[PDB]
Amino acid sequence: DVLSRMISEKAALHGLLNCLIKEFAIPEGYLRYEWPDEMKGIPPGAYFDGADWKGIPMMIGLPDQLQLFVMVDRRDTFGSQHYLSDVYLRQAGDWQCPDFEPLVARLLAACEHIAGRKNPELYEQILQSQRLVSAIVSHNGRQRADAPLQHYLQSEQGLWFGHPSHPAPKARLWPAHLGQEQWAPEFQARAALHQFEVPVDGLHIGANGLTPQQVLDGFADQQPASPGHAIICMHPVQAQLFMQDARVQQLLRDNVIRDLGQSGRVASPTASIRTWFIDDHDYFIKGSLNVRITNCVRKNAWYELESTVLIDRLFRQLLDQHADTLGGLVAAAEPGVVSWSPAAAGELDSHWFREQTGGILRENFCRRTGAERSIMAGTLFARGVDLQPMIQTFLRTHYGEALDDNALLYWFDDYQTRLLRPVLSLFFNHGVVMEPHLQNSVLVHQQGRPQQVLLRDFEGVKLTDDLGIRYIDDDIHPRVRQSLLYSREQGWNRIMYCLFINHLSETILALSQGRPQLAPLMWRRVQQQLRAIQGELKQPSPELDALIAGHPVACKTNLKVRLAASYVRLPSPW
Amino acid sequence: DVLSRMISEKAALHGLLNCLIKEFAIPEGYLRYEWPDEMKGIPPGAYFDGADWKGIPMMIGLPDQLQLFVMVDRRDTFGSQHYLSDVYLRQGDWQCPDFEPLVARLLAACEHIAGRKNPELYEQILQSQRLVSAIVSHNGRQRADAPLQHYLQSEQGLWFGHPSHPAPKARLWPAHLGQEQWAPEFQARAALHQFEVPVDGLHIGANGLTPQQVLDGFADQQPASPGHAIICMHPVQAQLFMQDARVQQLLRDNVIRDLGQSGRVASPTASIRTWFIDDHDYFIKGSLNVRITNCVRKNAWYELESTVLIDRLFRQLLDQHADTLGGLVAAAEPGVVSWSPAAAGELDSHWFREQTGGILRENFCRRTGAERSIMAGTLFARGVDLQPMIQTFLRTHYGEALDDNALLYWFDDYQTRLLRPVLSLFFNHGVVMEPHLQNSVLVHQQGRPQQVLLRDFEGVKLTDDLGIRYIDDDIHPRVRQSLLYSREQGWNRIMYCLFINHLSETILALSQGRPQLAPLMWRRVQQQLRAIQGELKQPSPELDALIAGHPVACKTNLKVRLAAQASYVRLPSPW
Repeated sequence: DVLSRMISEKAALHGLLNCLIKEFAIPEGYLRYEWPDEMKGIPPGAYFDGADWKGIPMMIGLPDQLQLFVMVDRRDTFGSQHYLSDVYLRQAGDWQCPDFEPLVARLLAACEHIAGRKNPELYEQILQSQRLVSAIVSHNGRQRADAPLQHYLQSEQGLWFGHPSHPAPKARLWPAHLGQEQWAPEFQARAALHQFEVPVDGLHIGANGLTPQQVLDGFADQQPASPGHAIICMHPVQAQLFMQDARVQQLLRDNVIRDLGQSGRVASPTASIRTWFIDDHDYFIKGSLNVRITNCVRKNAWYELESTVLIDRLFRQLLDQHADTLGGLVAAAEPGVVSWSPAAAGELDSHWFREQTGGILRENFCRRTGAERSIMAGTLFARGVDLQPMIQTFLRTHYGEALDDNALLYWFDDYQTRLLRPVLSLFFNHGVVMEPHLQNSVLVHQQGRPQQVLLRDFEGVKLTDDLGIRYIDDDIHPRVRQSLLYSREQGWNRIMYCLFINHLSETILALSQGRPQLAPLMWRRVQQQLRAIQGELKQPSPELDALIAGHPVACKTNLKVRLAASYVRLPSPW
Repeated sequence: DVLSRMISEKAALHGLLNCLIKEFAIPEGYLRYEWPDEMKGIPPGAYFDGADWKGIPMMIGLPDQLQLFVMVDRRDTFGSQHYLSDVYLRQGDWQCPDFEPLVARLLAACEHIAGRKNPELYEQILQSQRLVSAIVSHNGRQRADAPLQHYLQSEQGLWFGHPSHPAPKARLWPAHLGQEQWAPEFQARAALHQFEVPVDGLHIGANGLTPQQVLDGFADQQPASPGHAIICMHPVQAQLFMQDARVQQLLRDNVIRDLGQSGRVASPTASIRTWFIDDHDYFIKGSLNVRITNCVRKNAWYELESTVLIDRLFRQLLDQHADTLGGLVAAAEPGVVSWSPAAAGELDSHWFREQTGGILRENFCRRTGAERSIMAGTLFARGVDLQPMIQTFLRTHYGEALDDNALLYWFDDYQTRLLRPVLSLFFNHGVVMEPHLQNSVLVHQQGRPQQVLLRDFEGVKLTDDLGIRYIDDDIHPRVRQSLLYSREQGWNRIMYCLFINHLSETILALSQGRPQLAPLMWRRVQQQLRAIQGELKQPSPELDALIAGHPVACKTNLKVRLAAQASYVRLPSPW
């Protein structure tokens, strides 16, 4: 219990450190890889192991004269490195190692002095998130540390720390009465989904390769529905918020709709919380949840429910008709969408009801791939309850021995090509902007060897205004079209961050933990892969040229955006 | 250079901690294996690695209202363990102090227990640490297990010295003579100092050599004028010798001549006053009237005579009773020389013999092999990376990472080759060896233990109930007196040298990173003692006591220096 608290604080601190390094120190030039002139306050065991220095010193000198010291295993331009000591703070006095909360307080105040703007809400989110990770580790600390990597659902239920470059990755504002553990994947939550009986004249159903009834069937068994009615499902927390609304109370009172309780399919929430998994079912069920997670209430709007159908259609056409220009793309289909609103509702009431009741079927790819062969990428490259990258033991078990350098380099090569070739082919050949971050990527493997990196989530897919746009029919509603369109520039900036900083930085760090020498080798292979992709490309790709040539890389901010700034630039690995 | 200093400061402190734990904490019961209730002051990374604790908490409650905290890899009755954190002090919240103040505070607590201060020890601790820094600075770039690859390198590779001594590298001669020119750790070489002396004043012991051959062993005698010979000594010893008005007077009157550093160029070995020459048949061992790690490293006249007698005895026991000697391998010491003026009279002649005393030890490396012979203290010491050099040494030789059983098997071979000869000597013949790490040399064949060669006769004793038989009637009373030990006196010293000085460090170095091996190694020692007992040709009730778990005698290194009884404590048995 003390151990779990100490594990959770170390993880939280490393999360915040990552943010400070990427979003401020590196781009503003506050970082130096040097020893302080005076070390008074730092014990020798912090930076010295009896033989040599514990890696490399890192100095961060902030404009309010707070200095931070930590030992790191490498110099990395993207600010990806393992922290080899406790963090030491010195103000304009001696070095101290404060407790978790006093340190977070001091560090945040420094960032606020840079940004100009203070944020007291964020400080409590950071503390709450750490407290939640503590209970997570305490709950899960009995099992093998690499158990999240053995089963697909376990990988969705095994992202103990969340986004590893985020100030408060487990911040969640649940409705007042609930508590954090109840609907948390990290506590292996299961629940029967909530159901409503609703009249079919209020239904809006998008279907690709399915009939509207097959889509309904996918969300809920329709047997309880009376004639003229269908059954729809909802997150049980969402259902309770839904029913707090007087419009819903009225409909219930007039028997227009019917509350069927938690009588839906028993499902398990995935890492994204509002998407549910069922083992022997053909679909994931993604519903609306009006809960603020990582400081954001993400709703699926009506126009987002509309563009899902269009994007699913697009991907099916591209997979069928344009395979030679998709770089081996493998993506999960989203062939069904449902929402409900009263037939005679006005526009604004109709938009509200459809946002509340919105539901999306995603292809359950496990049925094809096997649960023991599919791992969500974020968990794959995450740390276990012992704070070690889980992938190291996962790989050793599969290969039959402790992987040497050569085997890790080979594995990285097979992984990265299967991520980069599909994503960059979609973007440059077709103007399709994927969101290939760790949560939206799934490794399919054979005895540990990468086979596919399956891509997920049409919700964030965009189409470029100079190319991807042509897949939108002139007949589509303007708000849906606006919802889809990015500029080429917007697309590439997002791709830059997602592919290299969000995704492959974490992959390389996780693989190279005790072997920092491997990082530049792995990045050098990325550079060469990008060259090979560029020759493979059909349409022109000057952005790819610039990347290859060493142009600085766009980095999305997670802390700096909260003190506002949404992007910074990080120097290239080559 | 900052690196080298921090290495030396870590090694020094650990040595100091070894003394505190062995001499005060364990015997007096001030040591507990448990966590402090309040740990404000100790940073998480000192005791928590990210997953679980860094070994086991060690707390020491010092009667002066002080508390020590350190993480350790094992509980050990003999106070042998690897320290896995920095040391924290509480007096107030926990503190990690810099080397100098930290040493001051540990020493004051020990001075409190003893009730006596020793500020000269304190300065000596610092001086030792500062030399160790220069040493690691000088040698810190080589391969860490280099010292175990060759005999001379092994003598020159004891960077940190005695591991359970507060100031192991403090060599206290006049500073203007230098340190590094005499330091084995700097691969020092030097011509021995020589004097021309009249033959009428020589005192020469010789077994199986002529007196002339003995003289030749020390120095080329062709430069000697008629009626004279050449004797050699440590250049430092020569400078100290010539301070004395008696030596000044002989020089003045031309009774003797200062020949300067004109002698054989040789290399000091780890003991400082014994010199090595690869292509010569003998080590040269001189008197050094200087205090190095507790003792003054000179030999009195009766000890010069003792050496001769012991060497002669070993020749006789090998000639007749070899199969009662447990497979003994011993470096012969067949030549001893000293000088004093023929007309001096006893007090002056004893003084002169002490100063000019020299001993020839057979250069065994020549029968055993340079790449095959390793001084034991170095074998089980730490390299410049503060890791036990033996680990990579064994891995290199065994062509693979040694599994537990392989480590146990190696230990079993080593341990038997050390115990069998020493115990057979003690119990069959009343002969008390001094088998500590520096008097012990492993001869190995591709890492496999073949023999543990034993050396140094100056400390060898004979028991008053058995060893006495080998003392002839014609032998001077003072020589007889110096050799004689009670049976109990002899067993107590052997206990320390074998189990606490030697095998405890053998096991600790071997079981680094695998503390669960230590009790298994100690069990093997108990079994080997039972086996050796069966082979013994005389009663051995002391071995029954030991095997049954009797507390073990322990020579002190810090306590004896704070004391004006205090030379030994007792530690519990590891079985």
